[PDB]
Amino acid sequence: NWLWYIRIFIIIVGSLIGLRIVFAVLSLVNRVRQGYSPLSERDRDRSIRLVNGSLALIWDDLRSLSLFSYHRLRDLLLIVTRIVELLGRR
Amino acid sequence: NWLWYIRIFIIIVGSLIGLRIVFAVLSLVNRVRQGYSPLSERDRDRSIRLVNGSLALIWDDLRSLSLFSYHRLRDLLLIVTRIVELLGRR
Amino acid sequence: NWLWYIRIFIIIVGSLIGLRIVFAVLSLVNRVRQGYSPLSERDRDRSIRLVNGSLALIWDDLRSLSLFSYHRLRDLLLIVTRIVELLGRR
Repeated sequence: NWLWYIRIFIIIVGSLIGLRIVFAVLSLVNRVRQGYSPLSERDRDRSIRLVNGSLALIWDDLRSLSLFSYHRLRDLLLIVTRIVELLGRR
Repeated sequence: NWLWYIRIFIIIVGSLIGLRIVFAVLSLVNRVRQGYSPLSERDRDRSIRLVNGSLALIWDDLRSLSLFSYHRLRDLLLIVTRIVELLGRR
Repeated sequence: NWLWYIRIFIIIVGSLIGLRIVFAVLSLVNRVRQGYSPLSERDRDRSIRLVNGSLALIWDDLRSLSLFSYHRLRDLLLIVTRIVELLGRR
């Protein structure tokens, strides 16, 4: 058989691109490891802090929108409507 | 499922990959929303500024190449050749 | 004139997904050139250094481990576990 061996392979490729998303997260790590501004070396000590920073990195977004349990976010959500109205008049 | 249903199924995955380019705009929002590099911020109001940022986002890249008009870009393009010539020099 | 053309097309579908990864490199350029924060451009002269930045960009990650003399990399590996070790305990 050829289709089956090559077919599952495509499914693996599909899995492969799902893997690519971590690179977005990697870029945050890259900022510190790769020096955000035009990179044209001590920060590795701080870079290891990214191990724990992985938990906090995803937490900043989760807590920024909601802050506390799924309830406080209702207050933050109103800001989105208010911002277009407020910005509408520079 | 059969190869026919799976054939297009593989094709959808092909569509899935292009979606990732759009994620790059998300990373700008994400890092700002994440405070900064390995954080282990008031700017959230500023993050929402990125809402209108869709217009400005293409403008930073668009204005960098030409700057102001769209004919000047021919002049700006010459700059890149000078960089390699100048940087290659002692 | 269907599955045969499509089977190789499937092969091409695999290659193109990996092509997308260079954009992560583009994101570094975009970060500074497109404004790391909600961009809602004289710095281009400085951004030009990012052109040669390609050589430096890969080296920050590679050179961080050893810094100087590959032998030094052996000592770096040990301290890396130590950092996590310190974090592991109160």
